Amino acid sequence: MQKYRLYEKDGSPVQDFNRFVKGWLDIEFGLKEHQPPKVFDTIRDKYNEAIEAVVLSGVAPRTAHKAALSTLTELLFGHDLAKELSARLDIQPIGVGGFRSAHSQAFAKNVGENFVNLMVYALACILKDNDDVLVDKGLPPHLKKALTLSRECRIKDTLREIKIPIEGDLCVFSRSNHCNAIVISAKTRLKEVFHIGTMWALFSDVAKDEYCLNKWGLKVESSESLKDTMYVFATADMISQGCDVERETPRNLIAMDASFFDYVFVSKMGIGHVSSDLSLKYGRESLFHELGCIIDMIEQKFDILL
Amino acid sequence: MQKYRLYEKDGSPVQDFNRFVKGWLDIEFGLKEHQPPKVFDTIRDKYNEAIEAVVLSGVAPRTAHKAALSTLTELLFGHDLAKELSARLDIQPIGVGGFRSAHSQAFAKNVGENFVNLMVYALACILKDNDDVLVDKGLPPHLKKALTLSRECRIKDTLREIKIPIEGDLCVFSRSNHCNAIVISAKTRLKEVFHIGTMWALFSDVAKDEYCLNKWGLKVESSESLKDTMYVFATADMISQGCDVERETPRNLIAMDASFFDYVFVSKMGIGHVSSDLSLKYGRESLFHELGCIIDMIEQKFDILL
Repeated sequence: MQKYRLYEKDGSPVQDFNRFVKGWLDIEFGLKEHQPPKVFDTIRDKYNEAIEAVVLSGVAPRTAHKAALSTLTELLFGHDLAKELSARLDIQPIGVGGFRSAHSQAFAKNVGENFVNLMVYALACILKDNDDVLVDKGLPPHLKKALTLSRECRIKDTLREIKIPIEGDLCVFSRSNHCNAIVISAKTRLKEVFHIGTMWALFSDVAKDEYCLNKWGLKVESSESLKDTMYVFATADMISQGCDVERETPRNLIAMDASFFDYVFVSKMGIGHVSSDLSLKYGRESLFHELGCIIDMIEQKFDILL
Repeated sequence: MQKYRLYEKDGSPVQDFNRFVKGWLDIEFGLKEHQPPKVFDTIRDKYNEAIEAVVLSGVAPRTAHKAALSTLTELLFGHDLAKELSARLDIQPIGVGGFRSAHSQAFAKNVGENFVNLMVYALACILKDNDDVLVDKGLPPHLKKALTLSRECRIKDTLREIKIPIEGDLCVFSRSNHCNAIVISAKTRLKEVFHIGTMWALFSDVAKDEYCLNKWGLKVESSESLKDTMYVFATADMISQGCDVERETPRNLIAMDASFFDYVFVSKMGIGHVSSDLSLKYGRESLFHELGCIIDMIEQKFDILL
């Protein structure tokens, strides 16, 4: 299998970036920076078949991807996504199928990574004709080092340099500025693990504030650069006591976790408290947005049209 | 079963506090603020039998409790604690026994709460003749409200007041000042859940800093009062890939989590990087201290002798 590289040895992203990314998830070729996706073939095709079905019904491609993103939880459950998108967009009642492979152990053991893969693919598809705004699973080299804090802690006699690598599952960033990015953390569920994200959500705030850098004795490569670095969370709310996002009002601890993120997206639609509108100008509408609103977020932030 | 109350209706702790606490764990009587301990009877007796055995060997009571605290992980595994304390203190090789009940499902389902119970009991025993410095499972009412942050977040039309209750599993506090306390978070293991503690460890810092209060739009009852509020973590390192604390050098993410706590105690002894000395005057010796050092921490902080 032929393998290419997304980034040059300096860290610069190769031209027509979103092409190599989409090809990697299409398994048209492997990549240097990434291992081939696992049991992603079926759900990737089921996604595209839904987009093809909706688009051929006069619906704009942007409208399709944005609607599919806000309904990815269905595709992850192996349900007929196109039957879902059609009902919402009120076009001709479509059937693409759904897939038994969803109920397999291999799929259930890779659903977490496939959720990340679905978002990367959906974004790569809509950004395929754009080489200014890029998308990649995980963080680009330059941003991963910029989001890495440092700390020196006393271990008896000697001193231990401690690294604080603020994580991200996927990233939408600018070619001319890798810090001008949207870092996305993704989990299929929230539960109490959401607190872990809040810690990272706080550190991303901390890394931008020279006062906070000093209070906790932290060293960052450049705090001013991270000014344009947005830090968000994306969840499928896949779920017992029920769900965490899909309810009349989210629980207090869940609400507080989402509040310290810049934005929190969910791949569900029709939830009362969840905002379907996203305007960077007028501020965060609610604690939870529909995942499709990330398109609007990308458009406004990077000043492009999809 | 007769039930008493640790706190009056105003919030003031009843006189001879540590007596009612020790009695509750002795199940001499129930309490209003606490439900009776579960499957704690066996391990509580096995603890005392070890202290009785060591003390009757000329060893001072303070020396016993401090050594037992730094070896609680053994008592939680159902091992012969007195055979362990004797070997360390180099007195007459003792046998108290150990207990089969450790390998029971009921004990395994309550080991997490019993770990908290063991620490509360051990501290209650050593503080039984002190009515100035108190110990209680969880936080006292006045401190629980003082450690509760507040935040207003926009939910579309309306505004949602969000509570941020900085948690604690047990607390050692002053009667004349409940904020002058040692808040202790306790888990039998660290793993990735330790990040959750780091979030709380950060919020405790945040709650003390009027700048940080304002940056994140947070309201606290009194930030100045929490100045004397110490926030620590206690773990049994009970453990595969091995342990997290019991190794030559703890993993990076584990180290960074411990670093944002004021102190981190472990109920193990003989670990190279773990400090057996604790001096508030000369600062935190290492990221991990022996749990027995919390006695020294209590003594120095509250200016008492045990």
